[PDB]
Amino acid sequence: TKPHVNVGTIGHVDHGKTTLTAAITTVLAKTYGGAARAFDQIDNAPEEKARGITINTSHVEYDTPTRHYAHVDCPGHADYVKNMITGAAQMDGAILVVAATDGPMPQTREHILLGRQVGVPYIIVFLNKCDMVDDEELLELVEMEVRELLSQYDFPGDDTPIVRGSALKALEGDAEWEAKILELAGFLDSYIPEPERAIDKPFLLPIEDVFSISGRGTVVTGRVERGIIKVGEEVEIVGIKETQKSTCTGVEMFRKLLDEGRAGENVGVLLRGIKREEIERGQVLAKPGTIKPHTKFESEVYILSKDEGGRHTPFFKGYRPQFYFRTTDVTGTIELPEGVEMVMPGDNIKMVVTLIHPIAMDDGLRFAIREGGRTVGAGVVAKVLS
Ligand SMILES: Nc1nc2c(ncn2[C@@H]2O[C@H](COP(=O)(O)OP(=O)(O)NP(=O)(O)O)[C@@H](O)[C@H]2O)c(=O)[nH]1
Ligand SMILES: [Mg+2]
Repeated sequence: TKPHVNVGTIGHVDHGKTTLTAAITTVLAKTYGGAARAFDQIDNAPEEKARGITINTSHVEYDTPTRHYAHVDCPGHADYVKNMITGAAQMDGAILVVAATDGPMPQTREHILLGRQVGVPYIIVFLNKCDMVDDEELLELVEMEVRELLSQYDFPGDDTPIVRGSALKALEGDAEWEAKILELAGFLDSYIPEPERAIDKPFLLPIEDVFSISGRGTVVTGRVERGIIKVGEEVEIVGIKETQKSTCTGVEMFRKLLDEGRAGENVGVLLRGIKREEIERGQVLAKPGTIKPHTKFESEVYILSKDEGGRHTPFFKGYRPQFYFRTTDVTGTIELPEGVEMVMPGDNIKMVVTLIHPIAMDDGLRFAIREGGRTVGAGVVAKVLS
């Protein structure tokens, strides 16, 4: 029906993320239609399991006249860390809530830093609790601090929309403050571009199985994550070993012979001139010249706590685990940040990884850290190096 956009509230503790989320749903429901959500319903977030990783997240939905929004709000800072690193709640844009009574605080910086690291494309600021501060000069000083903090982490602070509002007064029904919620939702519509749909990105298929079919020939199976593969087009096989070119001579779903495979479909792709022995676990099919294989990358990782089923023992610089990319494990070595010699369960750090086999990757690729086939961490590629 309507374009779908994924957003969420970030910001320091008690600056009003949950109150803002309730205010958005309530004001939009009475203005444009929809269902309002109360503060208690959003604050009492359910527990979800992405892949051994426990995250507490509330998911609300609301509509502007032209868009439908999926909005995440979390009760704990650790929940935001896990969500942004695992991508369990992906964000086309984030609402940074900064309380005017405090200005930017340590978690304001940390959430902006995580945003840049995991690739949050756009940030909108809601300067909250303005019902408490009447000083115009003080509000201007805080906005300048927020803009410089955003620019410090490469966001466009000078062009960042900043709305001076009161989430509480808007939730309580003050029309003068509800108008600021509508101004915020207006920036959601106008500042966050419509996200690029997967079918319009370069073709990519992670290979999950391989078969020799009748009359020689090789078929690889998997879900088309991005783009379209058409019969006759050339493909590259990227990862694990030297990149090979091949031609797609067929696509099929079950018993149906298709002339193309589209994003989201589970297909089998027939490859010409490729034998079964030339396909390795962890490889992908890709449009030629759109993704490259790499061994070394900078990442942000979360280490599972003991209570989450992770490891009980801390690890040190010689830690040599497996990195699960899409379909398979690849062993790698790590470099810890300067001044960090021990990493506890439950910690999150920047980590430079060197794999023993290249993996087709770019910034934003998610991965799991595993020991003996059991997930002990999750990461995101922040910057490829090799
Ligand atoms: N005066 C005033 N108080 C507000 C406003 N918005 C939120 N508050 C108050 O500030 C407190 C924190 O609200 P909350 O939404 O829970 O903040 P939070 O950032 O979600 N907290 P947490 O980080 O724990 O999830 C509450 O007492 C709330 O009523 C506002 O615009 N004005
Ligand atoms: Mg909250």
